[PDB]
Amino acid sequence: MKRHYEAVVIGGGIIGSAIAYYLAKENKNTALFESGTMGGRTTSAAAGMLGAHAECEERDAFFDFAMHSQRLYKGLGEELYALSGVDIRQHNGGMFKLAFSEEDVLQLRQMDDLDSVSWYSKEEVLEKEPYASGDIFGASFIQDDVHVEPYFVCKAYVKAAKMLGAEIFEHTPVLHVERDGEALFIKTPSGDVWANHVVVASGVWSGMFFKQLGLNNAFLPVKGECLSVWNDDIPLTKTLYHDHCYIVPRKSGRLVVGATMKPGDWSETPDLGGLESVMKKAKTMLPPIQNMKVDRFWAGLRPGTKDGKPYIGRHPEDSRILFAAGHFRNGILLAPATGALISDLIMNKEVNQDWLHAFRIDRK
Amino acid sequence: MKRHYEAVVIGGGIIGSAIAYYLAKENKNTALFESGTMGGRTTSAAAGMLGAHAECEERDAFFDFAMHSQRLYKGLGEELYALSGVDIRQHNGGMFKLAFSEEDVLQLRQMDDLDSVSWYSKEEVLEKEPYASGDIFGASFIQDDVHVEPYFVCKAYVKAAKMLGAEIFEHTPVLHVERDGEALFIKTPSGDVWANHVVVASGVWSGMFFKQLGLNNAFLPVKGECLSVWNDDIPLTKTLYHDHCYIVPRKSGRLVVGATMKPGDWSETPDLGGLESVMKKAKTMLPPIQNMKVDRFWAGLRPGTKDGKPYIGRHPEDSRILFAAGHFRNGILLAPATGALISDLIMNKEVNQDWLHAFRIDRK
Amino acid sequence: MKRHYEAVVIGGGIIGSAIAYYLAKENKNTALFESGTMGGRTTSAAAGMLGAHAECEERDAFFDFAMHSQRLYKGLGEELYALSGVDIRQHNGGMFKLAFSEEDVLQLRQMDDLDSVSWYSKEEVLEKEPYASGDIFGASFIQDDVHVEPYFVCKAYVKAAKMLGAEIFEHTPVLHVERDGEALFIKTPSGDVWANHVVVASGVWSGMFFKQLGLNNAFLPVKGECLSVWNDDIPLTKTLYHDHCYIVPRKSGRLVVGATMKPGDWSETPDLGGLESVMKKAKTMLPPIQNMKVDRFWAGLRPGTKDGKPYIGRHPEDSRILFAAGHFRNGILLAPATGALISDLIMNKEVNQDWLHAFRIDRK
Amino acid sequence: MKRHYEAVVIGGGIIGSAIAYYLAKENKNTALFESGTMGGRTTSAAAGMLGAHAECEERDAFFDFAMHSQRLYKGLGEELYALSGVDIRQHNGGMFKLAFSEEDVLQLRQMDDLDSVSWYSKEEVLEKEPYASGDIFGASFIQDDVHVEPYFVCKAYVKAAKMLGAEIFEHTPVLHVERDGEALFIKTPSGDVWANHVVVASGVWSGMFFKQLGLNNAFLPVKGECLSVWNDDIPLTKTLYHDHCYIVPRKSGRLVVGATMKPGDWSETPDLGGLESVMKKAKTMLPPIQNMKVDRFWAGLRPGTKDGKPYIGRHPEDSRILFAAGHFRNGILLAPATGALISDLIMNKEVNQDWLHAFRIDRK
Ligand SMILES: Cc1cc2nc3c(=O)[nH]c(=O)nc-3n(C[C@H](O)[C@H](O)[C@H](O)COP(=O)(O)OP(=O)(O)OC[C@H]3O[C@@H](n4cnc5c(N)ncnc54)[C@H](O)[C@@H]3O)c2cc1C
Ligand SMILES: Cc1cc2nc3c(=O)[nH]c(=O)nc-3n(C[C@H](O)[C@H](O)[C@H](O)COP(=O)(O)OP(=O)(O)OC[C@H]3O[C@@H](n4cnc5c(N)ncnc54)[C@H](O)[C@@H]3O)c2cc1C
Ligand SMILES: Cc1cc2nc3c(=O)[nH]c(=O)nc-3n(C[C@H](O)[C@H](O)[C@H](O)COP(=O)(O)OP(=O)(O)OC[C@H]3O[C@@H](n4cnc5c(N)ncnc54)[C@H](O)[C@@H]3O)c2cc1C
Ligand SMILES: Cc1cc2nc3c(=O)[nH]c(=O)nc-3n(C[C@H](O)[C@H](O)[C@H](O)COP(=O)(O)OP(=O)(O)OC[C@H]3O[C@@H](n4cnc5c(N)ncnc54)[C@H](O)[C@@H]3O)c2cc1C
Ligand SMILES: CC(=O)NCC(=O)O
Ligand SMILES: CC(=O)NCC(=O)O
Ligand SMILES: CC(=O)NCC(=O)O
Ligand SMILES: CC(=O)NCC(=O)O
Repeated sequence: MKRHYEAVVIGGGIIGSAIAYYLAKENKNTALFESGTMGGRTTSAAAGMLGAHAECEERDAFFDFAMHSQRLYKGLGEELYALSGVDIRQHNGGMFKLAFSEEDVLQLRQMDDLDSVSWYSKEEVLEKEPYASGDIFGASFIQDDVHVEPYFVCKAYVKAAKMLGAEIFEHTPVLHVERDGEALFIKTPSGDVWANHVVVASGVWSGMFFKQLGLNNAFLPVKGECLSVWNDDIPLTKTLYHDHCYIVPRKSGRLVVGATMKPGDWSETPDLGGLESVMKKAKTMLPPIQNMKVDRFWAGLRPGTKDGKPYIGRHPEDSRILFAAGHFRNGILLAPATGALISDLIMNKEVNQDWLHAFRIDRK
Repeated sequence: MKRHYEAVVIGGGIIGSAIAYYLAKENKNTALFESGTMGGRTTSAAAGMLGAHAECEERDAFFDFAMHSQRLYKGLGEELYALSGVDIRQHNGGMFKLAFSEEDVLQLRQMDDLDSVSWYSKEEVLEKEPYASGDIFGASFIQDDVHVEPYFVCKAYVKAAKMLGAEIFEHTPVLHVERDGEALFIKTPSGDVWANHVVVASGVWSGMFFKQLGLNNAFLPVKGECLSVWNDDIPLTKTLYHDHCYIVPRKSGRLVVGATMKPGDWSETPDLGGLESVMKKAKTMLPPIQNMKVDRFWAGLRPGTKDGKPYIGRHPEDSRILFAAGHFRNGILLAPATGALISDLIMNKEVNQDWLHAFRIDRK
Repeated sequence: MKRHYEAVVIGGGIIGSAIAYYLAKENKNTALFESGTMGGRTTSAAAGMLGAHAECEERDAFFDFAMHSQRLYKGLGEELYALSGVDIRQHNGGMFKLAFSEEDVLQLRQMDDLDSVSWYSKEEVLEKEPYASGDIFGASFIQDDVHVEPYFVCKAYVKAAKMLGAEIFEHTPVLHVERDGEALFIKTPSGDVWANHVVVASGVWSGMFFKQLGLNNAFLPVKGECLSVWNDDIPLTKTLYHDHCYIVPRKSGRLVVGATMKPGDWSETPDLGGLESVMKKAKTMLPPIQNMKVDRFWAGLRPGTKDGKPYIGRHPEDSRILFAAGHFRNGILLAPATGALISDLIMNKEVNQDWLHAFRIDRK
Repeated sequence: MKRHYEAVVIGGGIIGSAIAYYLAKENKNTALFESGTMGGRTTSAAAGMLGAHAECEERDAFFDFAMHSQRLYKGLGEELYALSGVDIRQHNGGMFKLAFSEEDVLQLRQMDDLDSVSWYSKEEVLEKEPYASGDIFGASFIQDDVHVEPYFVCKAYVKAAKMLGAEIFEHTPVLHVERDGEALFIKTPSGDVWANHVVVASGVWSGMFFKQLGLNNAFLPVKGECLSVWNDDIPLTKTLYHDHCYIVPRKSGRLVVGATMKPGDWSETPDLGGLESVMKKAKTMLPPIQNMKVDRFWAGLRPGTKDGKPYIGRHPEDSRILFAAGHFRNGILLAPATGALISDLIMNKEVNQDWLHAFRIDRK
């Protein structure tokens, strides 16, 4: 482990892992410190949906950043593979955001003004996905909201960053950041390092660093538990989605099913009531899933923030320090764009003022 | 593997495993053939309740055999331990068979005429188990219906039988039984053996042998799925039981929760709807369980028979062949008594004519 | 479960699965009976190498078959994906059959005259695979001996078959095959069925059927123990092969390592001595593997025949009954060719008489 | 989570757990903050030997402490069961410290003058343990160096503590300990708390607190890798010990084997080289283990200090702050004595000055 780097990334999740990749692409000698194993926390609990549309509320800049990030996923799997040997496992089936009420229809039809987003009548859906619940008023088919396996998207980025110089240190918790002197100074139980730039990408745990650097930005964990089953009997190509819950078909024959939302809960293991809730919900969307064999059950801590938006930007009082945390429900989707934006702020290139202002560290 | 044995046991579950023990106790040179690993099937899916009372319907001989078998469990754990080093993990907390309706009360109060079976008012129960549902009309406390870990009761018997001569062969499926010649003849992919006595203890799979020996006795699988959670917050000493479902506290801090009843289903892995059903049921009995961390989920095939009673006895046309299969819901409880009875029929001792007639192979 | 099928396949490993698929494709009312779960035995333990050049020490019928089957894999992945939604995870890195002595070189050079196969020097190997043992005398590069994940290619076959109308019955052991009427009669615990064609594809457990049908063909299990690790640090694109042992890099970042050769052992879980043995071997081939984190360990029973060759074809005295078992170390590779052969025979089409004679059921 | 507690224990491994229990027993409004789950780190990796005679190469204060702690285990199981419902799984077989050379004998004989410790000859050992290596020169029998299952004794302490009023907070990392008011101030992501006594028991991660409080005591992880097997065939009642390596027979039928010694490695999962190493060692001590089925593999970080001795006591410049970390290879054994010591110090009772000086925080 060297003693000085031009840039150091604190966090081995998909965010920090992506940032490390883009920096090493800029040939910027950089290192990354992960308290545990790469993509070992929230990142490996994610479904992997590139849900720019499905998670759309309004038409602000957040949505544009997301759409931008979604474009970035084009070919990215090939890029990282040729450098890692790790397949991100992309599935282009698309998504069916289901409607079970008139209110659901009103909400889904607000995307009529967008491409690759078309409305399907109940019969049109059941013709493509015969086993989707028959209680549907129809669904919105989002062709681009496809999916990938987050754990491998992360491992791909990391393995690729290494083959580009990046030095990755696991089981190396960063304990403190000293912005004193003329260069930044980080301390770990394995040693202390110097850098010209420090990027906080510790997910929901990032608060500690903000505080350390005088900032007050807080994070709230939003626990989500899921399960998977083996779908050996019915066909299911498109991802079924409804009210923040989903059933995504993996290329392995497994269906990733989930999401409870438990604010303030820091535990990372599923509770009985949580899984029961997911099982109950999934049956209303895919009745046949009740006969499928259960596989695994897990949980993750979504990095929540006061306004639901992430913090992606320079420290107000010190541009040498940056932050990329609080991607709540879209960390996987927004990785490519978050990485590029941080790498572009370090390389001091020109960046979209709207996005940069949208995610600024000092918000009302 | 020898070529001749005075007695051969076909089945390594808890039944065959117990029979092998008692025979080797009689110093009868015997061997056992298990298609897979010992106690690897239904036996290791069982909760381990010695439910002679809880599974009581009427007051026939079946119930007496059960009560007898329950007595046999006295000290048995010590006996087998001193010979195996394997602890059966016995828990003497007792059982609370809960009542949620007047009909439940009427049914439970029919045991008033028995010792170690007392009625508890709602308040008396909540005083002993504060977290049991408050919707109860009270419960029947069955002091003797305690529990053990079946897998280890089985391993204990087997390990003990070995230290007594018994020769145990795993991964040795018995393919056929020839009662021709003057001695029995069994065939396995690993060889053929001769014996003076053959005992069929293949659980729900025993049908094949009955047929082979001209008998028509059929078996129906009754699949049951369960799960376990970690109870790190509340006290729970007594086993909560209701309508064939239960919550049994293990000495490890885990709660074994279960039982769906799926007739005709031969699959041994839980389906999503099954577990959801168990989770839902358990919450009505122990509301707090919903906050507990899930551990594992599994399933087993209860050996079902036409009249709900097992077949424990000699082949009508050949006393050299015996059967001990179809213990449906009480295989763990009835092992000690089933073993002793079979070993007593081989050693040609005198046995209870009622039990012997109750479980005869040729029934109406 | 119907009462009559044109064809009944007994066994659901990759072989029976492939067979069921091709029959479904030929539009034949077909059913497959699997004792447990599809691909749950030997198939799930295999590395998945299409090692057609491990059977070229003599360019006979066997080698032509292996080569032909290897050819059939071109495009098979896409074909099955379209119908299954399951990715077989094919990796085209190729293979480096390492040499650690002159004799090794002499032996390995003998296949230089083969197409897509060429020799590399100790320094030309290290140029591609820098971390390969520095004690090698070079290696033969086999471009076409790529690899897939056996379990998924099996599940893809089965799923594709289901979509084409094949009826798959898991947890349905076939107990006995009867021939008396103008058709066959199969017996399972879940009822009986009639067919015009029965195909025995029970892997190493096929013996009982051969014996049931008058043949004495024997099967001997040859246990193989393996392990896997995570290769997060060094590059490895080619599979390293030596003395039947190997290191195959999967697209997940895992290295599948192995195989012990234990004749007559029917246990399916690895023992300590065997794993130590595999670890030791792997280290001689890829020194760095010593610092890699262990993932999993497992074992499987290669189905061995007296001559180590499969029995693929009709029953000598009944062309309604076919066999397809005993693929020692090449079950995965030969899956396509074996399935096409059995399917074509049942369709009574024209077939290479050399192969048909090479796999005769009654070999001297 | 309240705002003020008399005592706050930081760390939930067996040490902090024990401490929390004794304080609860002394009726002290106490809270314990565990970063993840109770006993989820090093504690869960330990074998659980009460090896008090591994620290007698010099009968000093350390040995007296070890002996005293070993004494405290008498009855501890029952005491914690009564309150927890958790069995600690104590096994009293004793230990055979094997000798493979004359020097081994010379060294091991030196403790013959100790009570309950006696020497056995190569033939007297094989009389008790027939399968012990035939290459031994005999062994020392330590009757009191029995074993328990670390995880459960930890969970028993915690549960017993909860019943006595201790408030345990999992998934609650303590970020910083502040001293300024008349009391201490602990900071967690889930809020802040005040206390009159803080006890640092974070195992190998304790360094950051020492440093936060002005001390420079360092911790170095010494990774230990292990594995387990099923011993279904041979008898083994005594634990086999040699050169810090061991084979402990558990009451489940498992053999816990191990320990590699890897200084400075913070990874918590075993690597291939380390496991091969452990397997090789075990085979020299118990040849038959070679044919046993592998169960699991795991690792843990022994918390190492400059002198391999724990830091147990008050902060040199603030008696409100205590430490209890760095129990290299004896954390389990010393759990009772360490907990009683810290509890008594907080209760400001009389304490053995020799031990208090042996574990001083500022050792030259
Ligand atoms: C059930 C569930 C389903 C989801 N599905 C989707 C989905 O379909 N699509 C999508 O886009 N998003 C999804 N998400 C959200 C997504 O998982 C997250 O937003 C994303 O993983 C966050 O990534 P991260 O890199 O910011 O943080 P994390 O992945 O949580 O990692 C932070 C990392 O920093 C490390 N760290 C913490 N403190 C320190 C320290 N002091 N020093 C060094 N390292 C430290 C951690 O150990 C960890 O490796 C889902 C979330 C959940 C819970
Ligand atoms: C969810 C669940 C909970 C339960 N809880 C309880 C409880 O609390 N108390 C209680 O008393 N009972 C309980 N039971 C029931 C109990 O598990 C069974 O009655 C008992 O395990 C049956 O034991 P067995 O030995 O007859 O059969 P099994 O344990 O099913 O074993 C039969 C054995 O024979 C082998 N075999 C089969 N065919 C062959 C062959 N051809 N050659 C060689 N070997 C062969 C099998 O592989 C297997 O090892 C429960 C069951 C379930 C499903
Ligand atoms: C460690 C190891 C590594 C290997 N690596 C390779 C490799 O790289 N490449 C390669 O080509 N090969 C490899 N092989 C070999 C390959 O795994 C086998 O040849 C192949 O799996 C055999 O497939 P199968 O379908 O014939 O049998 P199996 O996969 O063993 O399945 C037979 C099936 O029939 C079922 N069955 C049995 N009896 C009955 C009954 N009465 N009724 C119904 N079903 C029944 C079984 O339960 C099972 O599903 C390897 C093997 C091992 C052990
Ligand atoms: C392979 C192996 C075998 C062993 N065998 C034995 C044996 O036979 N006998 C024996 O006596 N010893 C044995 N030991 C040693 C023994 O395991 C340890 O000494 C003991 O586990 C240490 O316990 P601890 O509670 O001090 O630390 P740990 O058990 O490591 O736990 C420290 C705890 O503090 C938590 N923590 C860390 N930072 C924070 C924070 N900021 N806030 C809150 N919580 C935090 C951790 O997450 C963890 O729960 C063995 C060790 C190994 C590795
Ligand atoms: C993008 C998305 O839908 N994520 C799911 C979740 O966070 O639960
Ligand atoms: C004896 C008993 O209650 N068993 C439970 C079950 O079989 O589901
Ligand atoms: C030649 C080959 O693929 N061998 C694999 C195995 O059976 O271990
Ligand atoms: C002496 C002793 O118990 N050692 C265990 C270990 O730390 O590996």
